[PDB]
Amino acid sequence: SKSTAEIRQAFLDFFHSKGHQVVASSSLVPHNDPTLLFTNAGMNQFKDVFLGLDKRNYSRATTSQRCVRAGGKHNDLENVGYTARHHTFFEMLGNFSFGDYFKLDAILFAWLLLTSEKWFALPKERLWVTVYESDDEAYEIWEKEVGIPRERIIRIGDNKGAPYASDNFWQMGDTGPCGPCTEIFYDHGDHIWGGPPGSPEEDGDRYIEIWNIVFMQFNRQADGTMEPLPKPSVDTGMGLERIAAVLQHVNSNYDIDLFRTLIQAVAKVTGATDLSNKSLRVIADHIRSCAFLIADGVMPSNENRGYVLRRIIRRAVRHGNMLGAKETFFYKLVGPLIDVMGSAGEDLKRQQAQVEQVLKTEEEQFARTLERGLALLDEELAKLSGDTLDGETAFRLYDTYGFPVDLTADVCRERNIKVDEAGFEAAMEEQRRRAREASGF
Ligand SMILES: NCC(=O)NS(=O)(=O)OC[C@H]1O[C@@H](n2cnc3c(N)ncnc32)[C@H](O)[C@@H]1O
Repeated sequence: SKSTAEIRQAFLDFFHSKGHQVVASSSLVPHNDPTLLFTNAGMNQFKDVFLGLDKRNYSRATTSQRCVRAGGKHNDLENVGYTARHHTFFEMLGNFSFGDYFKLDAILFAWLLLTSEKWFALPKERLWVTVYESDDEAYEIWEKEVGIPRERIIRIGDNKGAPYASDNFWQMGDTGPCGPCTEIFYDHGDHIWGGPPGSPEEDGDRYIEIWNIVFMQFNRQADGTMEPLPKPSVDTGMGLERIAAVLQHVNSNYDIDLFRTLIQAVAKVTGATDLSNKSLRVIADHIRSCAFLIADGVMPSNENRGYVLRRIIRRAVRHGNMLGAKETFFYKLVGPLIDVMGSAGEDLKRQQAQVEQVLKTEEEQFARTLERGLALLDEELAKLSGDTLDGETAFRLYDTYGFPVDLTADVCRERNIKVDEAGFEAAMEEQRRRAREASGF
């Protein structure tokens, strides 16, 4: 089967052969978008093109975009290690039409790449599609132009409980380009738990969302209103890791060549032997987001972007502790990461030493309180009555030991214990009030 690197290249070669300009991945950190925490989609760097505010010399493009979904609109941090399909850091394979072609050709390009004997040659019978319930045009295209049996074409409405809140209406953020979308799913087989999209068991890892094709139609305003974009356009994204899993005949993203090698490296540096422990997968995921974020300019801090980075690093270090790592380990995974990323790791390779030192320093800093804080948490959990850690304790772990509340919640979750988030926030607010009273005007 093809390597992850070969799949990345083949995707780009396909679209290039179809006249799409190959454009380099943007950074994970925007310089000119105040609404965006980290790059969460291939379309981010083309936002102004979709808005009609910018025009490129090309009207169609293709990229393999590094994305982090660990905050803001699209945040999958709490899914990591609990599913076979979710990462913080991942590559999104995309094609884009800037007032060029539209619905039919977008769908045809995707179906051709996926199912043609000349291309990925996926078994057509294992592919399912969803359309936005009101998108009769997309439904007809799949049914009559492509020829998907009706039983595998699923209509999805506003299933997220609000207008335009839907798995089939994609939004860049609370504001920005958005529109109805159609998604392609692959059935990994009945040996995996789960049902098809729209079903009660849709959330299982059996039927995996591979490729989202967005028909960009609106610019969402903060008040929730939808202003039409000047030219209906196309924004698509396919998870490189998810399509690699399909192509490499495995079911989990973590079983692709890239992650198998990386997970072996995690075992080596932590001293773990059971290659099935979920902490190995969590750490393998986390080094990707942490290392690339630092390469793209983020420094650990207690505010904004720096704090999200700090939170992920510390959670990774905590998982290393659970695995029994005896010495500083996280920075040692940068080399191994560079080795599996191919050309997509060039920005990280360029700054290897710098990224390693930032990670080493952060882990060493956290180690000043990690074990002591875990000791306290164990003490408090041992005498805890009920299923919920009190907010005062969570806040003490935060204030004294530098445990982000989500790190505390992560440890507790592994023991089926919840954290009183409201209580934590009340304690934080009480401290804010003390700070105000003491500081004065
Ligand atoms: N602009 C259009 C769009 O963004 N669409 S989409 O939000 O759906 O993401 C595009 C795709 O990237 C993959 N993907 C998304 N999130 C993750 C994640 N946390 N981990 C791994 N793969 C993911 C997934 O295969 C998916 O269909």
